[PDB]
Amino acid sequence: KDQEIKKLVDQNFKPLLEKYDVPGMAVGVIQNNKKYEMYYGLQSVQDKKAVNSNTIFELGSVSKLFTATAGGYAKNKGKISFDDTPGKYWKELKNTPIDQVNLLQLATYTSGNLALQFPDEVQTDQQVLTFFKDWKPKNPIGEYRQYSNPSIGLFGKVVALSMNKPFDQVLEKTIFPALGLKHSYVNVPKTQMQNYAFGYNQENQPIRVNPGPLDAPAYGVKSTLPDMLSFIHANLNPQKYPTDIQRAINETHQGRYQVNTMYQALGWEEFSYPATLQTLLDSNSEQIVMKPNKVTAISKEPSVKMYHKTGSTSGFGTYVVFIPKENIGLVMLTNKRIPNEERIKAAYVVLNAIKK
Ligand SMILES: *[B]([O])([O])[C]([C]N1[C]=C(C2=[C][C]=[C]C(C([O])=O)=[C]2)N=N1)[N]C(=O)[C]C1=[C][C]=[C]S1
Repeated sequence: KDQEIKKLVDQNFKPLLEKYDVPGMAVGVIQNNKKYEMYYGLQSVQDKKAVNSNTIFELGSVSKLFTATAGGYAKNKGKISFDDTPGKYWKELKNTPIDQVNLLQLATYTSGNLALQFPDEVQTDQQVLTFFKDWKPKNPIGEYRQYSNPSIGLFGKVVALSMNKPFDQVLEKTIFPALGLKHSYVNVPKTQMQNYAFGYNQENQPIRVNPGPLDAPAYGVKSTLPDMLSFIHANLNPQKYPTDIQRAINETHQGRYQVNTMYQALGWEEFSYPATLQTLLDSNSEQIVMKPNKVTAISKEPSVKMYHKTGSTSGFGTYVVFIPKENIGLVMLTNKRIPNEERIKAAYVVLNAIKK
């Protein structure tokens, strides 16, 4: 019964606040089109402001799901193609070597040579433009997955160029409204700053995300629990949404390659359902997240799929998971990072106990 969802989240999520000294947490569940919101603790320790439905959290790498979506929207408005190259859109890179990698390989982290972060050195628009002009290849393109902010960041910049709008306006004026999101931002306006949580570092000091190269497309979206539940809703039921955005969403669900049990989609990670706990943990292992791994063609096309994505900034943790054919999903938002494995497991227990 409905009356168990609250209890299961208290048993599995609530203990984490004490175990990691997390000030504030928002956990959302959606099941059979009914939304449940559970709020714990404080958005701001110093203000004694409680987490609530208005609280804005940093999504970290969960922002990549929005970037992927924006990319799917542009592929279906004819504005780009995933076999295309950066040159067609960033006039300044037309024939250089990074005008050899495709928009898909960028989005899915399999260029020869891109790490997790730009070098600290790189910051201005001209330092990014020049980091990619004097970019030179390395690995057999397409063969190796290495998870990367620059790669999908560059995908994002290009998606934005094709729609003739800077990336931030593509999300706030086009993508967010089409998803019906009311309080999701690349830049949080002044009128909403009172709702923007403090994040907290491992020294429990209050912090928020710092400006960085191509931050908006790689990790720069902020949102509320209601909005993320609406995003999960749309992923679970894109039939009700405008046809452009429906097509964008389905585009982000298509698996592109395997790295072992993990299928890489656009933004999302995909698994065969039901998946074992360990399968889901492996997607966030040092092996998968930090090191290169060789990518194989999809062999088993799972009949029933599930999808997840973890995300962090220095001050915030996020996890989102959904299973289309159970018509369920879960969103966890914290204003202190906790281990990825702890996010994945609590969600696992909750969604299996409800799978009834
Ligand atoms: B995304 O969440 O996958 C992506 C990569 N990233 C960085 C971290 C992390 C883990 C421990 C500590 C820190 C810290 O204090 O900075 C970060 N987890 N996943 N996120 C980002 O690149 C966003 C950031 C930009 C600057 C710092 S994190």
